Amino acid sequence: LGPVTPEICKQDIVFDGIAQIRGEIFFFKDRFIWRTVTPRDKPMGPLLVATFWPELPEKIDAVYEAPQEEKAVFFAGNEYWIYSASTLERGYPKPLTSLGLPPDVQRVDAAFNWSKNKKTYIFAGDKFWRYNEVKKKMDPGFPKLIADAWNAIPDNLDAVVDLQGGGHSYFFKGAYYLKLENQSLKSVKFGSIKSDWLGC
Ligand SMILES: [Ca+2]
Ligand SMILES: [Cl-]
Ligand code: NA
Ligand SMILES: [Zn+2]
Repeated sequence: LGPVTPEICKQDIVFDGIAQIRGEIFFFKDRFIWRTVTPRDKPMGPLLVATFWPELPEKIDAVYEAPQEEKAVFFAGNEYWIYSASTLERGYPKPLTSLGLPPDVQRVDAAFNWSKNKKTYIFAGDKFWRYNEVKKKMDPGFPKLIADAWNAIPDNLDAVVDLQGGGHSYFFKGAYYLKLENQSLKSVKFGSIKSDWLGC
C-alpha cells in the first residue's frame, strides 16, 4: 500500500512549472515530476523532485534553465534556488530581490529563457521582467504588462518553456498551452496539454 499519487491523463493536473533541463522536459506538480525527452511522448513519472533537487520545497512556482550556465533556476515563494546538476550553488536560496525583482513580488508564476534573444522572462500576475543572464541584472524598463507586450498571452500563466532549437515558446495556462512562433509573435496557436505534452 503506497500513497495515492497524481495520474496524468486520468486527472486534470495544472503544473506548477515546466522546464527543459539538460535536454529533458520536466513537468512539476507539488513533490513530483514527470520527464520526457520529446513533447508528445508519454512522460515517465511521477518521480519525486527530491531525488534530484533535495533542497527544493514541496512546490515550486516556475522553473527555467539558464542557457549559458546550464543551471536550473527554481522559484518557490519569494526565494529562488540555482543548481548545477543536483548541486545547489553557493549561497542559494536567495530572496527574489537578489534577481532584481522588487520586494513586493512574493512569488512568480512562470519563467523561461527565450532562445529568440537568450534573455530570461519572469512572469508574475499581469506583469513580467526581462533578466539579462550575461550581465546578471534585469534590463531597464520592466516590469511590463503581459497584455501590453505579448500577443494573445493571458495573465497568470502557469508555466512557460522554449524547447531546444524548436523556435516556439509554449505558454501554459489551465488545460491549454499557447504556441508562439518566436520568429512571428503575431502567430499564436493553441492546443491541449493532455494530448500534446502528456501524450494522452
Ligand atoms: Ca507556475
Ligand atoms: Cl515555468
Ligand atoms: Na519554465
Ligand atoms: Zn488509476
